[PDB]
Amino acid sequence: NPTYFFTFGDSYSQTGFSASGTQPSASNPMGNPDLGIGTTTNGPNWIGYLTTTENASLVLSYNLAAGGATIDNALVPAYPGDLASQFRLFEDVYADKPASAPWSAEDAVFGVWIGINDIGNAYYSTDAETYTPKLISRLESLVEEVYKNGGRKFLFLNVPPTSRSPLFLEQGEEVVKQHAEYLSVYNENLEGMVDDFTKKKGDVTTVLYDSWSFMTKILDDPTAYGFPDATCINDDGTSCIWWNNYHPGMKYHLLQAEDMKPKLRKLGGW
Repeated sequence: NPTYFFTFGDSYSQTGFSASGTQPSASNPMGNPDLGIGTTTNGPNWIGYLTTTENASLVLSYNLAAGGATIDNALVPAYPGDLASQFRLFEDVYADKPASAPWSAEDAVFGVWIGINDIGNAYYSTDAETYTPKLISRLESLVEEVYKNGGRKFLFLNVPPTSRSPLFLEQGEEVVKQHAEYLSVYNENLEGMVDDFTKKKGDVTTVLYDSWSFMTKILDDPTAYGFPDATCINDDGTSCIWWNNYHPGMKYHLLQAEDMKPKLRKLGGW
């Protein structure tokens, strides 16, 4: 019996999935495009690995993540396909449980990885303590739409240390520090929201995955993971942590998915 894994996020999660493309099936769990296409990793990303390599049973991936996305263009704007628009695509196509995706509370998992671009664009112009609650409140209201549709199993990934990507390192240590301090406040408020939502609903199963600590461990000791250093870039996706100056490669994504597997057992597909 399948797990319907609906995901929402940005370039760390995009795969190029179209709602008018081939839809997920047991013979083709990613639907479209082929596994390993459309990512920022040179191969599968964490969603492709969770769906096809770390899965304990059948997982069907409906991946709505879009490059450059922020939470809501009424807050920090960037690209048309913000997280709000991804929830709107879900509402239009899958929320009503069509025969192509006949999900239920017991077998649907909703995964969200967002915040990299909100922080990347607003860390120097806004006050973290008072602005990040507005971003997190909007994320919560989007999650509530899916809850109202009947969703009950949720996966949230906190924001990883993009402060230490080559793109940010090149901007100088003070900028790395300002970005990192802002990001820490965002991640604390995300954790608080997930805990409050879990307690208040009482009938949900949630996982908050601390990607920040995992990636930080690798950046702090890269050779223990088979990477020569924490800063090199290689678009093969495996020689270095970084596939380009702002995105990690497929080797990192596989290590993350392997780290996530045990923490996702309670969600049903792992």
